[PDB]
Amino acid sequence: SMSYTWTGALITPCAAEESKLPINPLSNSLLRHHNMVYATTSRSASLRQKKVTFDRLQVLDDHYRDVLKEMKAKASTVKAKLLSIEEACKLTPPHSAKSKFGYGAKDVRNLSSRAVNHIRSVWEDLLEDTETPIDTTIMAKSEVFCVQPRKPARLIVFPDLGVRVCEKMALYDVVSTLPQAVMGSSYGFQYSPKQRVEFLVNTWKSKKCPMGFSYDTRCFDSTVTESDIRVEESIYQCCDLAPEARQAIRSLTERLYIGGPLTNSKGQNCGYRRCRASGVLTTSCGNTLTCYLKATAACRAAKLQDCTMLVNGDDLVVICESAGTQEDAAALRAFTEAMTRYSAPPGDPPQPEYDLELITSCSSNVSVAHDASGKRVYYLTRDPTTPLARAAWETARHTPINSWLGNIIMYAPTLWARMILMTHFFSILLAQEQLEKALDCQIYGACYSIEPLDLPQIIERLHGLSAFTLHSYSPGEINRVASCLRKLGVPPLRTWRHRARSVRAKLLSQGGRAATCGRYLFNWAVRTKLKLTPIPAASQLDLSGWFVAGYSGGDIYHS
Ligand SMILES: CC(C)N(c1ccc(Oc2ccccc2C(F)(F)F)cc1C(=O)O)C(=O)[C@H]1CC[C@H](C)CC1
Ligand SMILES: [Mg+2]
Repeated sequence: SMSYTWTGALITPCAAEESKLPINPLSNSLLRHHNMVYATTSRSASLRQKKVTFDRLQVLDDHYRDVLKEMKAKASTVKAKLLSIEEACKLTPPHSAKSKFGYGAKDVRNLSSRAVNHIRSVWEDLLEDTETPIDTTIMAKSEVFCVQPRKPARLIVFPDLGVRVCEKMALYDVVSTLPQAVMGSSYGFQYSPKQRVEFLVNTWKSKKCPMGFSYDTRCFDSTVTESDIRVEESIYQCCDLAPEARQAIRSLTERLYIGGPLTNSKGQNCGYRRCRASGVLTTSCGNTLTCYLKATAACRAAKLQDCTMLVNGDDLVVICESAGTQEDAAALRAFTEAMTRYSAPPGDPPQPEYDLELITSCSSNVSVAHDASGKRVYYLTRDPTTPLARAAWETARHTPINSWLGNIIMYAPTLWARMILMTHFFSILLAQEQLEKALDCQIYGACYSIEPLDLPQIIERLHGLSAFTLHSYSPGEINRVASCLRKLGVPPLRTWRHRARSVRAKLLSQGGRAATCGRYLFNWAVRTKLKLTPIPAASQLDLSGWFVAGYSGGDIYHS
């Protein structure tokens, strides 16, 4: 069937939309080519609509059905718990879209009478009505990028705040534990960046002669069929569930997940969806399971040897035993025709790779550098273009989520995150006296509140002390960063080194946690190195909850 059907009504914004980077005194210090940075808006919604609108073709075979059964057998060991209204409300982010039923996110978190009672009524309705298509709002997503040698806006589809809390009640526990139980070491969200690197590096070095590839599915959400969503539910149903959880899942599947009506910001009937909605709680889990199912069966059809895959939502990376240049190419091509028949056609054409560093998955790649003792250490990195573009936008405007804070956490070991992101933001925070002020960021889609001052501990626990001593990066990594800096008009190392030394001196004079930031975060900027020993508060953090599952679009907040 058609992924989408349009009534002709337009995808409208619910307020003025900013497209250009403001000429701000602070952003310009970070990036000078401001005309190269832009924010996607509803003005390009039509372009995206055309790309994501098409009739899906799907042909299922014995491999598909075989993998499906293997997955179900594992789901059969799970027991989900069903969250209480209160627990569910607590998972709602403070900046979550307000309900249209007389209350907002703050009211939800405060367990206000009007939020709870309405939420209760939406839940009773899921138990009683198993058919009526639940209403969804479709909006053009606002995302920042750097122009290329422009991306149309992404389309987000999400139901009312009331339905969102209900999703959590019924499926939060399911989407947090089932993926790992069914996919094992292949589920990527259970890994922190260092651990994802470990898994990739080990899988790679474990092969006699490794061959790997990333697989980009052209517009994955739209390739998701009604069959995929019901199959997905068949997996969730293998869990021991509370009677009401079971019914809620059944109802949500038929009324929300398989598809439903689309309404714009003006309340006008916009169209109908028969594919994956990006803004629901099961998106990440549903995409991971579906992508894992199709790719696993495709590998079997393609005769790829000793396949090892890692999956994160629609993102897929596979590593296997090479059978020779020619054979590998053919087998990969076969894998693709197999994924195509499963309604998962390729966007970027897949290509075999024999150099781990060149393999890009989850927009990142493994690279290597050396610690103070000259020891080789592998870490995760990525092209810094988008991160810096977004850092500049966030420097000019206030935003609910601060991608720069998340990028510093996830990419702490990198040359670019350390030299620029850390130097730039600590300079601003210290100048505005806001080092104590906790800010929100996202990790695997979930929103977290983090105090800039705890970064030292955090970084040590997640990456190890070597994160503060890496040097001698790969020429490939160095060429990519330098290339990025010239393009965006970012000041050279010498300038950052000077700003970093000043930032550090001030941080040290404040003592306490600030001084701790100055010592560890910016030791690279001084010649007279300091001895970096384990930080006491480090081995006392509870970061385990950070890497359990993906939640992008799931409207999740972790206190
Ligand atoms: C070796 C020395 C002195 N060095 C580097 C300085 C620049 C660099 O990258 C470049 C080299 C030449 C031109 C442009 C660049 C780039 F634009 F990429 F930075 C790479 C390295 C490194 O450790 O490999 C360092 O000590 C860095 C260690 C990490 C901090 C945070 C910045 C300084
Ligand atoms: Mg894709």
